[PDB]
Amino acid sequence: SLEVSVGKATTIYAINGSSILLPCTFSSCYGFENLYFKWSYNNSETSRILIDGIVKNDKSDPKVRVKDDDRITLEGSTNNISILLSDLEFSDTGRYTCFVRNDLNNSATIFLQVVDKL
Amino acid sequence: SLEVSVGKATTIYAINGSSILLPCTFSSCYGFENLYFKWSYNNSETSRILIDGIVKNDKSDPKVRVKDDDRITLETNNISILLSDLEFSDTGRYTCFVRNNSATIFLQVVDKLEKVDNHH
Repeated sequence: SLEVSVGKATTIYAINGSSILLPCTFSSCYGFENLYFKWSYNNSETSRILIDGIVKNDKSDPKVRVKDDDRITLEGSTNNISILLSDLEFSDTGRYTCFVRNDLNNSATIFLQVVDKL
Repeated sequence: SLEVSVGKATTIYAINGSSILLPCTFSSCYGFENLYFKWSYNNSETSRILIDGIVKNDKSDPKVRVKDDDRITLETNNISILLSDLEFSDTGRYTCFVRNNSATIFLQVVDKLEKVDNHH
């Protein structure tokens, strides 16, 4: 089997007020334990946590524990931890980091540029 | 043995006259040899295979076989090509396939103002 992909980092442009999906799927040929992940947000000034979560196993799916932005929604059918950020605002521009945990310490980065409707 | 990806498709906005890196990476959990890869360019006016070659294995750098113009070169085994001195004509769909799926990059060449309206 093979897993060809674009990489861990991509840039994405989205219209203010719309919804945007920040993608992250992960793969292990190992098979695994409980598997921890989290979405953080960064800019020049500060950084906040968006959601954290767990996949009980490859046979189950990614489920969320912590949620600090009600606009975040995690849904996807490679297990996929992509999230859908709704009700976009201009201050949502920044870097969205998705970190994963069975050592393991792999992260995916999404640079999100919010633009106006013209 | 944990790999993360932001998908098999992305869009890339690139600056005219600048240089862009078109990313493709592949993972496997078996050792592989003679893994053949190709890059194809698809445009409204034309379709063409950019470059191809093989990664002999995880040991070595990839060996390019079919070469494209002067202006595509090659860089967790990494197949990403670098496109230098972009021109608007380079806009199109760049697809990287690894023969035994593929990653698709939709490259839009643009230009940027120095600033926004009236800076300090």
